[PDB]
Amino acid sequence: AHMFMAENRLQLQKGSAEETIERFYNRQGIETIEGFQQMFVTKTLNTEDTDEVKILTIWESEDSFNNYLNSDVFKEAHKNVRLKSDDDGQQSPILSNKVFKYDIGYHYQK
Amino acid sequence: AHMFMAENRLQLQKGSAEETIERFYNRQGIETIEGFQQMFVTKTLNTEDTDEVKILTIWESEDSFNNYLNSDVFKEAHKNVRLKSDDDGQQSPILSNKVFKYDIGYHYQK
Ligand code: HEM
Ligand code: HEM
Repeated sequence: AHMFMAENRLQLQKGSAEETIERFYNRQGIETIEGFQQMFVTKTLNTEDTDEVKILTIWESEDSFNNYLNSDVFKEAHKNVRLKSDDDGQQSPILSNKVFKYDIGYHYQK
Repeated sequence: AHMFMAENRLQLQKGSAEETIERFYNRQGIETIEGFQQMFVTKTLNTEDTDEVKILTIWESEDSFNNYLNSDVFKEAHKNVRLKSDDDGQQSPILSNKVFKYDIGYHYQK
């Protein structure tokens, strides 16, 4: 069986990557989720316009990811997450989100 | 303190992702490399007319990643690696490589 990777690509206001990444330090139940293995939250280097932050989540299977989306901890962790376009989202530096999905065909950890 | 991530984004001829990823299976010295932490080789799930395979390498720092690039171990591991666009790259289904670089602002491994 192959592991699965999801990417949430977050287009952000210039300069907001650090404050946005700081929000992930506070664990909100991901550590209790079946099939979850690891996550990286990255800032793209050398960006000239908007900041770019990606949430990369690594799963035992695509099904594990699918179920996470329907979970109470997912809902709770995102209850104060807004896009700038949301009616109550003006103060948010998060401009858009885009999801990408991957099959992990090879992994190696030293 | 922050880890570093490099992404090699490879555009491939349709259908060649699987045979490309299989080329990674047997190690060629990466386990010996200072500051190397882990890697993922992914196929993108999408409806594009080309395949996409990514090499994600995770490093203790950007400097460790650059040292690897300069190394004999890198050179040896890539001796038969060609782009379709190379003089002698006729058999390669790898159409192009593009490098992206990231700060890892947060990581959690279960
Ligand atoms: C595929 C759907 C998504 C997945 C798999 C995902 C994954 C995650 C994970 C694993 C965490 C850590 C949660 C925890 O500590 O329990 C998190 C938190 C967070 N996510 Fe997502 N996410 C998704 C959708 C989104 C979207 C659309 C946004 C932006 C609009 C977003 C922005 C954030 C932010 C800012 C945090 C930090 C915690 C907070 O602000 O309260 N996520 N997400
Ligand atoms: C930023 C530059 C690059 C880095 C950091 C990198 C990293 C790696 C690593 C860690 C491995 C596994 C090596 C081992 O097992 O010891 C590998 C192998 C491999 N890489 Fe790269 N690589 C880079 C450039 C490229 C490019 C430009 C291509 C394609 C044109 C490529 C294609 C491959 C392939 C097909 C393998 C499997 C081994 C083989 O075919 O002999 N790499 N690379």
